[PDB]
Amino acid sequence: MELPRAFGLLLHPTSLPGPYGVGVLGQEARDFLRFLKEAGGRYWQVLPLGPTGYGDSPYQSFSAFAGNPYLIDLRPLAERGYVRLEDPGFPQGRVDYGLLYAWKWPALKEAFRGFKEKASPEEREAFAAFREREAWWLEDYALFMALKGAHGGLPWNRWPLPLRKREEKALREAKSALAEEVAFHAFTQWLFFRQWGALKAEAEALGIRIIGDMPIFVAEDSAEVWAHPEWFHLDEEGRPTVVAGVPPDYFSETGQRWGNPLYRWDVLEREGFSFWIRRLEKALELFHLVRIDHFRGFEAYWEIPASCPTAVEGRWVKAPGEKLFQKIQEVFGEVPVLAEDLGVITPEVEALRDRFGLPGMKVLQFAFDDGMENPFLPHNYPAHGRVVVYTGTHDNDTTLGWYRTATPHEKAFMARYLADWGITFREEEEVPWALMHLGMKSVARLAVYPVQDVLALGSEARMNYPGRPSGNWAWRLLPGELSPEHGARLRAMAEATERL
Ligand SMILES: [Cl-]
Ligand SMILES: [Hg+2]
Repeated sequence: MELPRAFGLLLHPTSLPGPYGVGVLGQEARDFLRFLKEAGGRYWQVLPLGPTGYGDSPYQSFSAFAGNPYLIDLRPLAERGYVRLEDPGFPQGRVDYGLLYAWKWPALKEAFRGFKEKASPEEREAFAAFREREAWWLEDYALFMALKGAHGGLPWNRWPLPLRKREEKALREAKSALAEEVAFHAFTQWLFFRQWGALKAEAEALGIRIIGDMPIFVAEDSAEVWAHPEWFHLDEEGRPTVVAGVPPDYFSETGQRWGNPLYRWDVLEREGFSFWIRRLEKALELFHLVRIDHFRGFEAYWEIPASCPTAVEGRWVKAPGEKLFQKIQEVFGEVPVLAEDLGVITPEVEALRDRFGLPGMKVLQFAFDDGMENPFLPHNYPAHGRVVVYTGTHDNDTTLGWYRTATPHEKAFMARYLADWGITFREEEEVPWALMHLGMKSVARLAVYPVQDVLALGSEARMNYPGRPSGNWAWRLLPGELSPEHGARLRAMAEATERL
């Protein structure tokens, strides 16, 4: 794909400032887009937007199609008198998922009662129309969530057999018996996509394109795995016989075991990869470009025996990436995908990536731990510049935090390299800005930076720490923290690098 020479910012919606414990798709989101436009930015990147479970991770959703109910702005509903909102004492600059869980779900249920009581016939018909439209995934999702409250939050593969194996009868009775709870979940979905649709229109009016994110593998306990067990490696009991992960490296002698269920690609191939065509169809309705996590998994993936706690006993299994993307290109006539090609990737992966003109990634935090041959250093970027450069991703520490823990060699080499590119700095707080400048001077078409670096915040603002048991996906901006001055700095930098 032909990307214009520009820049953008990375910011998950939950991180937006505002009342009631979590960023939502409302005024503050619109204010952020306005800020981005004022700063001359043309891209906004977010993480997966579906419903989360234990861990609060956007990469382990109960559904690959649903929207996250925690992102719904309740104020518009409160204005129509559907609900009353109170602040139980939400913390500052961070999401407390426990309080959020305890307060938002009851509020959403309350709003639905208000709706069924005061909603106008128009709204009621719009809601009904929405349900008929998204039926292909919404019926399974809503019933899925409803059945969870009927079975103590148990995963689907632990529900009674009739429900687990989706016997037509059991499902008919369930929907009828839980009809009001099922309508509740579809209601949360209706408000989500409605509010995201309005926000997307606002971005487009401001000349901003949204970069979405989707994990290559879905979660084990999700509506789509429950409704299509045939597409995954499960046993007759609905349990994964194998799970996703990566082989042992110079870092993790045990490798990584993510636990995600694996696709039966052969089965998917015969069905024209319908599941994936649907994932892309939905993504294209929410974003302008979509990045796919662990992209190498389309060429080959590490298969791990589900019984094992580690990854040491796995094996590489080839996947039909070439056929999949040929299909994607057929249906959509374009592959608006950004490949997350970090880590160990082979020439086969590169060929698949460049074959469909998919942009790769470059992370500056990883460019100074070696020599000048480091592929993350700007002078080694491909001539066509079809890549996106970041200071750091959502999985890395903020750039300031990274610098404070960096090795003397990385720090000295980074200082010399920058100087070689005409960039200079005096204090640590300026390192994030120095690196953003380096990325903007590069040949990379897009430079996207996490808001934490624009603010030059430390490790306390890290979004996700792979391995750390808690405190992830919680950071939030404070009201007014992102000032117009910050915007003017970004604008001037973009202006000096032909990215305006
Ligand atoms: Cl991630
Ligand atoms: Hg990941």
